[PDB]
Amino acid sequence: PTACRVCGGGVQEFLDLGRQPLSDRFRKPDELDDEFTYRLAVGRCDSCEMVQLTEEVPRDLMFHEVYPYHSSGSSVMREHFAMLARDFLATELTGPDPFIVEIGCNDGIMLRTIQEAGVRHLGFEPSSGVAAKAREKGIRVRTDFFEKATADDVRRTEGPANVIYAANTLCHIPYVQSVLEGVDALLAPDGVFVFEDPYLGDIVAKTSFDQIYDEHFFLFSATSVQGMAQRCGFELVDVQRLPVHGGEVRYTLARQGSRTPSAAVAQLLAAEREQELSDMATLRAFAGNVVKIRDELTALLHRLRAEGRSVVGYGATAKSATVTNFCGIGPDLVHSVYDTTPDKQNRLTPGAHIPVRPASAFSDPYPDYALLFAWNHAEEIMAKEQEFHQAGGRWILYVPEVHIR
Ligand SMILES: C[S@@+](CC[C@H](N)C(=O)[O-])C[C@H]1O[C@@H](n2cnc3c(N)ncnc32)[C@H](O)[C@@H]1O
Ligand SMILES: Cc1cn([C@H]2C[C@H](O)[C@@H](COP(=O)(O)O)O2)c(=O)[nH]c1=O
Ligand SMILES: [Zn+2]
Repeated sequence: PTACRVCGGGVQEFLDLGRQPLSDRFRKPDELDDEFTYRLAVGRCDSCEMVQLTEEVPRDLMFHEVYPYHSSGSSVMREHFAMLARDFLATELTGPDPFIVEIGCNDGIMLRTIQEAGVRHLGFEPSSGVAAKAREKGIRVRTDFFEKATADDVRRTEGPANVIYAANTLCHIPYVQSVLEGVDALLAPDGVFVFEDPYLGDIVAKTSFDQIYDEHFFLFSATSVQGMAQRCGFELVDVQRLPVHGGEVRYTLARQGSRTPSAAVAQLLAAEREQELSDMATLRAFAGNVVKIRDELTALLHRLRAEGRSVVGYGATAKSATVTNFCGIGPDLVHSVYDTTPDKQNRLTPGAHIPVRPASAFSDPYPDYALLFAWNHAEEIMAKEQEFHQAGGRWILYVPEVHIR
């Protein structure tokens, strides 16, 4: 039985996705077929209701020099984060000498807008290759994990931060207590710690189990985040639901009693409690639907092969590692996955070993079907690939249900 990373309570498992590889390791075709594996399973803490994995992968195995995810590969997410930055610049960073720290700045997608406004900032990005992309934009970055000690070091030399922001990063961090202690050390007394990550409500609603993989340790909800804040000295004071990444919530934490929570916080809490979001029965129902999706997706893929129709995938997401390894999908059923990230191209997907090719290679003559792993980017992708669909090529989706369109 595993101890909750937030409160030490007991965590009860509800979903076992089996042996999985690291999601963001893309091997050259000639490399030895040996990968690190671990058991991917998800549970819910009994005391604070935090939904979390039952095995941690060590951080250095995931985040390192060759971490391959480039945030700026999505035009939607570029606009999303530039607007968030402008919003901070108009609200929380209007002082005489403001400072914003970003945990997980990646290639600089959000901090470039802060740097272009002349505002003092620091990104923490432990994956040095993408850190260097951000530095080439003029962004100040430390190639370090944010945790208590490194936060202590920044408070000592740089002073208090008015905003600490994390997007798609806090959920990646099992040592959230250490992060919160760092935020306590580093945040101004009237500052905010704002983070946005995939939302448990949307994952349950859409059965989007591919949001569960090595790098997604936590599936936050307003209920669990409220408890986490409270148990660590802070207070959930705003929440905002966002469409990006399959559905997220952006949570705003402040020092306790310093600000009054928006009505939105109580409203979302009440909705989660009404829909019994975090009840073990709800979470096990989700687990049953995950199995139903596996069985229908494999049945379809095998039917398509028996009917002589060609199938590829689109988007070498980290998420897809869960789909192809839980479902047992490899190159005999999906022959290639198309992806815009150079560091992923001419490599093989983890565990399943499907070849990855540049997106520019998805062109006439098109395959009959494309399994859309980057389903959270559907609109942006389909807008760039109208020729495929006009030629009669169709998308296979597995969220919220297996269907073709
Ligand atoms: C999925 S990416 C998100 C990047 C970007 N914020 C976005 O939303 O697209 C998660 C990032 O978190 C970084 N990361 C992991 N652990 C971290 C930590 N303790 N502190 C800061 N960044 C961390 C990773 O290296 C990776 O670049
Ligand atoms: C938005 C977009 C993403 N991709 C790829 C880039 C990333 O490897 C993956 C998306 O990953 P993400 O869903 O974690 O952001 O899909 C494309 O190939 N084309 C696109 O238009
Ligand atoms: Zn707990």
